[PDB]
Amino acid sequence: VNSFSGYLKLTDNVYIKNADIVEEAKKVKPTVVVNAANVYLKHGGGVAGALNKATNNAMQVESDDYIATNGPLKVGGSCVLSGHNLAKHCLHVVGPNVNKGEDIQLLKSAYENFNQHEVLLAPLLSAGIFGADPIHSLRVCVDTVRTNVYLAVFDKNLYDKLVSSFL
Ligand SMILES: CC[C@@H](O)[C@H]1CCCN1c1ncnc2[nH]ccc12
Ligand SMILES: [Cl-]
Repeated sequence: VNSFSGYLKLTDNVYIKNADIVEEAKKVKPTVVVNAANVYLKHGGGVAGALNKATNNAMQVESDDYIATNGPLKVGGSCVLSGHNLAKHCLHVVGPNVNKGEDIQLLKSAYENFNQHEVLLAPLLSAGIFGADPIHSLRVCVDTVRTNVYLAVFDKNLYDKLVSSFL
């Protein structure tokens, strides 16, 4: 039993809700929140900008030190950093950016990072400004993640479309 509330069940392990991930994180304070990061951990907009803003820029300060030490992440890769005031940990995951020509096949690699954590609050990856189709991203999520994932979908119209077309 966990404290996530109001989710629709898609499969044994995947749950979905029309919600702002920032609000879900503040309310639930989960063990792991997933950020839809870029390789530079520059949290400018979308999920990352909103999460970082909610930490009063502490996420960005921590991230800049991470990059100065370790260099950029790989597309498809991840790192575990603090969740600040939103969660115990933040799993920063880089999906491919199709508007940059990056291989959409790397989206499966991105979701594989979720399997290192028993339970996560997450967005779909590679959608938003990363350019990919959210319907495809959900299929990859369901077919890749085996741990318990609670998906927060910001746009109500998209949520309704994802849950009406789900196979
Ligand atoms: C389908 C993927 C989409 O849901 C992602 C990509 C764009 C923004 N978005 C968000 N998701 C959840 N919570 C959010 N809070 C602020 C933004 C946001
Ligand atoms: Cl985004």
